[PDB]
Amino acid sequence: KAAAIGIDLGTTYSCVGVFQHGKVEIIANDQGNRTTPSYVAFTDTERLIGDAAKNQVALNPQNTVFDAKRLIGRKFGDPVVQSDMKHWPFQVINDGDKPKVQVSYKGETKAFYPEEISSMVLTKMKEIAEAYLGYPVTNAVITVPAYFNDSQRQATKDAGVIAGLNVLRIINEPTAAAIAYGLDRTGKGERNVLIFDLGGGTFDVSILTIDDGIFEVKATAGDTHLGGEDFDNRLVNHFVEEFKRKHKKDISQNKRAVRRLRTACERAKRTLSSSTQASLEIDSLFEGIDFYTSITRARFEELCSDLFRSTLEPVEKALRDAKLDKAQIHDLVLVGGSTRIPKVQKLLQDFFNGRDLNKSINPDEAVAYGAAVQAAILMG
Ligand SMILES: Nc1ncnc2c1ncn2[C@@H]1O[C@H](COP(=O)(O)OP(=O)(O)O)[C@@H](O)[C@H]1O
Ligand SMILES: [Cl-]
Ligand SMILES: [K+]
Repeated sequence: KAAAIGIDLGTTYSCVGVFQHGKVEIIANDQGNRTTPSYVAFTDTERLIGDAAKNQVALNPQNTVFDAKRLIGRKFGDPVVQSDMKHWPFQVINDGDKPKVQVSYKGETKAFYPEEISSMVLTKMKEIAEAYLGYPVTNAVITVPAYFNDSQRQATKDAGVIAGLNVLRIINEPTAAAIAYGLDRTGKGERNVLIFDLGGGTFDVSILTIDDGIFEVKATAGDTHLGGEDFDNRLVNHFVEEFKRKHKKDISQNKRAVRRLRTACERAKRTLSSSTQASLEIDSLFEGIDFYTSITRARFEELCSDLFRSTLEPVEKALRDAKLDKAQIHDLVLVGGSTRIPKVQKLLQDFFNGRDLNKSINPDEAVAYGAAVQAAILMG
């Protein structure tokens, strides 16, 4: 009787939807946000999840955990883990070749498996859904990247079970986005679909063939370390330089000032997707000095031009691997918040010689939307 939910357990943001009464609704959290940071923070007094966790990241970098999706289902000695560890402010330890994130909580050293951290994010998403529906939720579909292996899939399912969910199915992110657009509904005959997923930390291109509702992954490409965070970073460096020029002071070694500037850059970037200019207004950025400035859409595009253009070669690669021409792609689907950037849409559309882009569902919601459809299907 309770509706089942669909959860996009994102690298940087998660999203939850529900299909009922003939339609999907993506559910807003307590702050009114339709996506929620995949962040968990531990303090002297509480555990914070989502917006509350991300909103104190500058204050508490050692104990604010993110990127758990990069660890989940991996062994400590996995080269990906050993590489990624070098760039996180939190500690990762080895418990019998399994990674654990080590933090301080309520004055004590504690360590958590990645699936435990992800379970906390999942608990938040479940609670968001429950506040909207007015009752406890017990069934969910959760999504994962197409490239996830059996261990990563099981660890993700385990995160759900820890969160108190019966996991109806673990399905691929690109498949979920296809389902969102009802591309699973055609009968006999192949339909080739390209999913272009540029999120906060990763870029995934998937080519799917759908034939009578059956999905085959034909090709995957991309970069697991290219996303919106890199665009924020280009803005950060730009403004660090601007602050140096205006005040003859370098803020780069002040972790707090840099992180606060980063937050302000992410906000301005979002504004630039719908406006041609954005203002930044940081109070007491550095040594009580305020930073009140502006950024145009064109300047932002300039600062990121190589990164935006770099998304096209993985499309070329995926097409080659799938042995398909551009014209053989029936549908182009935008996934990931970064695909809201007008210049990114232009690049992809131009590459496809003027083709329609499927973008009527907010790209940062498409995966949750499809997961919610599938959850309702599996419930019957
Ligand atoms: N309107 C927007 N314009 C540009 N970038 C956006 C916009 N909305 C969200 N983003 C970016 O999307 C990225 C997050 O992508 P999302 O699809 O929510 O999940 P994930 O990062 O988990 O793949 C972040 O870099 C965020 O700043
Ligand atoms: Cl262009
Ligand atoms: K996401």
